Amino acid sequence: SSQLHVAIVSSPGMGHLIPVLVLGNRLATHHNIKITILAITTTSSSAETEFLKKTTLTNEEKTIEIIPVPSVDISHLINSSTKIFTQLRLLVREALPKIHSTIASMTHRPDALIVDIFCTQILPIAEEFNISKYTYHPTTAWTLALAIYCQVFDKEIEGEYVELKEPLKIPGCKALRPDDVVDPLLDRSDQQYEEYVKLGKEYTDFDGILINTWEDLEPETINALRYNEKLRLLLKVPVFPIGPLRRKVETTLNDEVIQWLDKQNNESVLFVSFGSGGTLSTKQMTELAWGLELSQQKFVWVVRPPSDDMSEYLPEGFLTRTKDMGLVVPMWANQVEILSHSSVGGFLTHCGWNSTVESLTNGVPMIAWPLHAEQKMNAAMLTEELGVAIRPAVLPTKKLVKREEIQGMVRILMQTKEGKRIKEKAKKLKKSAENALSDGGSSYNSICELVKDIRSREL
Ligand SMILES: COc1cc2ccc(=O)oc2cc1O
Repeated sequence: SSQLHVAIVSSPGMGHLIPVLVLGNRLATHHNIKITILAITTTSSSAETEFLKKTTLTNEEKTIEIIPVPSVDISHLINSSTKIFTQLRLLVREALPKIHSTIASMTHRPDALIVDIFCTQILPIAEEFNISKYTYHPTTAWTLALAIYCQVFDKEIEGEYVELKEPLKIPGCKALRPDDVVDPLLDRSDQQYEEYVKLGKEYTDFDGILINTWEDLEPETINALRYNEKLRLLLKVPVFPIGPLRRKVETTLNDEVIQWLDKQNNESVLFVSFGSGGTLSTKQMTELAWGLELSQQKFVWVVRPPSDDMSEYLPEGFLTRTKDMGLVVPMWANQVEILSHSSVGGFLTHCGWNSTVESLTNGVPMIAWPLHAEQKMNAAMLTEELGVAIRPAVLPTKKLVKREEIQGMVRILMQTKEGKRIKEKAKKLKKSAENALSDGGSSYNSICELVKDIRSREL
């Protein structure tokens, strides 16, 4: 059968574009699919727009093309209380005219549209043009089951979710501690709550849902999404675990971090990074600085100014005391390259799924320090279910983590026999992930099943 054309729509931000590009890459190379990426961007001045200028919009063999789609300016449509979830929904809504015309001009219409979590409002455009439409859930199956079931919790639960004193029971799935609810569930009176319940229903309107997870990681929740009688009252279409999708390493030979790592022993270094979406209070940054020093472990720490020469933000004499023990890297690092280095033995992260996937596919265990979005659910999975992470006694967003506990966690993970058990479990998940993505593996098979659904709908 002849070539399929699939357009994938990314919402604004590198955090959304990159996984879309990774999916596009996998579909064009291993699945004979011609890919168009519709990369919705902000009006101006984005890390994303800079990326798109430095990179080429098309590849050698004309199998992938990136079409930047700039949104309009939304600053007049928001205020200081407007949450990120709401802002993303609004940026895509405002780009719908330009998404519509972009698709209209495509003489060879796409055989299918795959849209981001934050692009489900494109659904009526797919309808209008008679294009098969699928959505891509860029994080765990557990969080997908929450979004879809939330419309039930909304009618069955009277007050704030955060005030419940019993787990929320997702049929057939892990029960959810009220402390761990995703961000939009923290305040039902906020606009983003209703937007989130709406999203959970919009999933149901698609022809299928791709998930950035794999069968062996979440067998219970995937099986529930497929067959559980209560969830299937709500979800009528298949799910496709096609992950874990992760960006490729792009080397920089003269990278001083990599040079410093090259001189360390195997699996001896704690990488500490809260990414771009992460900041700590002044008080928390001080405790983290002291915990790292007190641990006497090797570390690489990506530092950013705190929020209530990086020397101003560290304890007096920090860089002198920790010379030879630790590297303080300012603002940014090649994270995927660092996590693949043989000297890295642990990762203190916020548990964003992209970061988690980059860690697990390198077999690196974690200290789970969730901050926002769906990270508390990710952290709960990594520590309670998967056994590849340790964590503070109390959520960092509830209580200050003190230097003593941080010292103790770094030690447990990097020195004790317990930490070695956690590292071995992470090495097993690395293999599970590799198997899933291999030819004939579960995520490979799920892509073939997706392609069959697309073809079937054109008969
Ligand atoms: C803080 O706003 C966010 C909330 C959620 C919730 C579930 C999810 O799967 O992703 C999210 C991404 C976000 O930026």
